[PDB]
Amino acid sequence: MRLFGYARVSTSQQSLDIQVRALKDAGVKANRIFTDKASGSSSDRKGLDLLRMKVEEGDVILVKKLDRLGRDTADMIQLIKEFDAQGVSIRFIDDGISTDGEMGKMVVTILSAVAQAERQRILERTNEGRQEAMAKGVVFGRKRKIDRDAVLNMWQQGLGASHISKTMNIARSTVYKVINESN
Amino acid sequence: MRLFGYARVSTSQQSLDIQVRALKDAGVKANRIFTDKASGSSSDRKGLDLLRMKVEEGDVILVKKLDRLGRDTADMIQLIKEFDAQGVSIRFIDDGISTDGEMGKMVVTILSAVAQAERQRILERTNEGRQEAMAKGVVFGRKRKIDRDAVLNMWQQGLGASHISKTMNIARSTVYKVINESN
DNA sequence: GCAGTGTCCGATAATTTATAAA
DNA sequence: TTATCGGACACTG
DNA sequence: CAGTGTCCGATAATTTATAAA
DNA sequence: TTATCGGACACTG
Repeated sequence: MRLFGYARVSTSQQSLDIQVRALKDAGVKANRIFTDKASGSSSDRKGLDLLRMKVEEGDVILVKKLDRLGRDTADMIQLIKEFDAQGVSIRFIDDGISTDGEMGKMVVTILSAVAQAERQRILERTNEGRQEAMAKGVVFGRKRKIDRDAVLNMWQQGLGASHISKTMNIARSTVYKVINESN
Repeated sequence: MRLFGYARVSTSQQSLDIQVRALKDAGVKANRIFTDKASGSSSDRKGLDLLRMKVEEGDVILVKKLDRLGRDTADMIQLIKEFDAQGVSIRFIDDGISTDGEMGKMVVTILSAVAQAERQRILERTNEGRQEAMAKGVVFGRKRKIDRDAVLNMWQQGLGASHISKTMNIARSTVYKVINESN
């Protein structure tokens, strides 16, 4: 049937070639193969997108390794679930992991699980660690740098908010805010 | 064959009983259940080291979920690899996953697929800055702390290495390292 | 003839680069 | 998360 | 209009964690 | 990856 191949790389066009050539080894059609660069689950999906819409059911997507499907293991899982529901099977060449055949159903269910767990593992640790950091008094956020004392002084000296901004090179909002926030 | 149970515990004993109860609700004999309070600090696992010994080929171990059988994915990988070769299988109740014979191999493959996959992704991304910045000239590594000037002075003053270390709380070796750096 | 002296590594330690959330 | 612009949305004058 | 002062969404800069070098 | 630490050898005063 229609066989497709997905590749992706951060910057290394070289690492991409290696994938693409390894993909062709099984799936010859380069028009079907869809590559990507500038990795990002926050915005990068373009190439994969052309793949999505072209891929009908009973199709096979060939990837080189798990680390080539999505930026975050989460993303990868999301796609796997996606294509699967549409009836498309993803087969990771090197890893020998496939989402079709008898294994299929279980492979995906295992995939989602091992991933399910790690997401918690890291979250738990972040929460746990942010708590202690907080208890210790660790201050989060942008370290104040505005010379709040200066803004206040000038203001006391009959100066105008506008001047305090124009000469200090800060926004009127922070100037008024500094004054207003203070006790 | 025997039906055994296992439970790694988060926090402590209080969280435990809930897991030990679920396994009883599953069917494990209330005395054929093994628990481990997640020590964290050291790699010991007393209850588990018992299970690993009472089990003989054919047995079955039941456990609530993947992250209740191991700490880090890598622990599960080999831990499972052990139970498998030994002919023992494990069932992750709330996951459907079972290392039943061949499956065992498939479960571990995923575990080591996602672990290196997630690893590669992260190294993939930082790789940009790691090389760019490195070439650029940013200084990498631990910030220097020992007062090298004072060190070399004492040395230039005729004071021996043993004195320098004692006097400024530095490691004697460091006295030498600092002395050799460019001198 | 008990601390000091160097030369050398294996442990910890600290930090950098990037991203995800917060 | 927290701090800082970046204007927009009024008002009195 | 243009001098204030107000309020808010959209950026910045940081902190925790991840992982490795 | 670079910094420091804590010791180890094999001697040296």
